[PDB]
Amino acid sequence: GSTLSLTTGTDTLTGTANNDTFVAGEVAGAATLTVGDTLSGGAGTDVLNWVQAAAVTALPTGVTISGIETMNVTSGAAITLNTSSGVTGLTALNTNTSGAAQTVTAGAGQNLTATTAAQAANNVAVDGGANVTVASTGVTSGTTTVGANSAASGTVSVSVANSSTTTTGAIAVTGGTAVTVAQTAGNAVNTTLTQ
Amino acid sequence: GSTLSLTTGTDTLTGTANNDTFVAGEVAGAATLTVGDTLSGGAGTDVLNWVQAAAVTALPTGVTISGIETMNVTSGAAITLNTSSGVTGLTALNTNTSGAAQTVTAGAGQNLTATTAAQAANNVAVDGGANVTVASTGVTSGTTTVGANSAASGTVSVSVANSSTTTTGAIAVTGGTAVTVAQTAGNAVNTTLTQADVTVTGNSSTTAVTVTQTAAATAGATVAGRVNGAVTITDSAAASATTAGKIATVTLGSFGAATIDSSALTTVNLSGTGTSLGIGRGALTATPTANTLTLNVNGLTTTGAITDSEAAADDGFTTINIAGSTASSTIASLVAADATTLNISGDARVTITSHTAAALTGITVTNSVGATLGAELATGLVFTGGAGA
Ligand SMILES: [Ca+2]
Ligand SMILES: [Ca+2]
Ligand SMILES: [Ca+2]
Ligand SMILES: [Ca+2]
Ligand SMILES: [Ca+2]
Ligand SMILES: [Ca+2]
Ligand SMILES: [Ca+2]
Ligand SMILES: [Ca+2]
Ligand SMILES: [Ca+2]
Repeated sequence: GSTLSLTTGTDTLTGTANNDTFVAGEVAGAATLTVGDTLSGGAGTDVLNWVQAAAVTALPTGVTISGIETMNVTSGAAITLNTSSGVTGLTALNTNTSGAAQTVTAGAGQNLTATTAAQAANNVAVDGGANVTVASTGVTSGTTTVGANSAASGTVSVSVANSSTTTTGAIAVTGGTAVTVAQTAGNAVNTTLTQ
Repeated sequence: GSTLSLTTGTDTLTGTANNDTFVAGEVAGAATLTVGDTLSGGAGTDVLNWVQAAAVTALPTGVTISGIETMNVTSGAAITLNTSSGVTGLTALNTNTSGAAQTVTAGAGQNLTATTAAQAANNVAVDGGANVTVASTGVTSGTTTVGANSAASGTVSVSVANSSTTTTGAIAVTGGTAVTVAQTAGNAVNTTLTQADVTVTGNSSTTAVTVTQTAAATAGATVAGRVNGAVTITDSAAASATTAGKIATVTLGSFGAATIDSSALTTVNLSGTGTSLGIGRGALTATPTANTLTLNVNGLTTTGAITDSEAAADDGFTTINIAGSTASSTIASLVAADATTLNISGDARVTITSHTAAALTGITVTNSVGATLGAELATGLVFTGGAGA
């Protein structure tokens, strides 16, 4: 397929009906998913990569994603987004933090995956979606919390890793066809972590 | 292959599966390795050249380099990077400063090379990697320090040059299959530079250590003055009662107050201008069976004593062999209190100005040019010459 780049402006981008990928990176450290951006996919090998130093805050005004199957969202700070509207045709949403919070809500029909490195005292909270997956490492105080506002259509699969001696903060799930929460503890040889 | 240029944006670059090269320069003095950049190589002739006026700091958010074998990093200021993650497939990391610090950590499987010009008071520190190489010039105050946090899989090879009169700052290595630290001194004709104190501490892979320096000299009208740095070599199992010990050979090329401590030590290679060597063996409680020090000399001259520190209160070497080679050597004092046989062999004169080896039962020169012993032999002690004076 072809590879299409968003700008700091208003973009009107239309895919090839093929293996095409949409890049919503930075320009001078300025975000490229911006007001009025409208994206359109075609055939079913479509990816949107949204990467920003700045915290993801919501979908910006007038933005519509359509016909794009996979959405990857990566931030140098927190993510807060809802994708139950504006977005249509999306089978897979993947959101990625390293060292800040996450607060994500997906539309049913969309498989959410919230990967978080060095979670520390930050809190992950996710809602809705079809199959959800939480993958959290370096955890500490941080709560993990799923379906508190809206359950998943399919399966929940949390997993949480902690290296700290300070104890692993809550995990709560509500709803889903089947639930798995998999904790680990990786603390040092003369310490006690309570899970 | 094909040649691909990074921009001040988010780049998605994919190689030919061939000899392709990736350029990560500057645009308006703005970096081109930036947030979200993803690079992909293919086949095994892949190079990434990252060049920046600004200090290298860390890999930027969302960056993933993959399928790229060689990474070259050059900065107008300091480098700090860790490459044990984010980068995958990387066989070679080369980092380049001129006049600022370096603080680099490579993943095992990656050959690190940290070249630094005009090091001055800046400190190089490197860790991990497979084979590491440090190449530092214009040195002064700067410490050089390897494997303080993580040892190399393969060989360490430091080398350090100084032109200053201010003295060469520490050098420390920890770990590696074999270690070499090569100092030089290039100071002016009426000055004295005193060289760097070296410490090597083996991990349990360290078979050999080499520590070369520039020869000492007295500051003259047309003689560049040099004093030598202390060297301290230590094996892992130096303090252990039971663990083997791995450092077998040590090579010196000039030295100040030198120490070795290894229960696996058999050979010492000496060379140039020395102050003192103190040989200790590991504090193993077991009574040692192989007790042969081979001591190959070549152009060696000593202020003071080669001592067997272990012999005094513990189990030293029973037989010492000295093989003089290609140039005259002079050992001011040889102190070996558990020594029994002494065989001087080889190719060029060995002179021992004074030995202190009370338990000697025989001395046997087999050397071509000859051997000279300035100390009066024990009335009980047999001596046998060979050809040569
Ligand atoms: Ca398409
Ligand atoms: Ca835009
Ligand atoms: Ca599509
Ligand atoms: Ca870029
Ligand atoms: Ca290639
Ligand atoms: Ca490659
Ligand atoms: Ca000892
Ligand atoms: Ca002993
Ligand atoms: Ca003794």
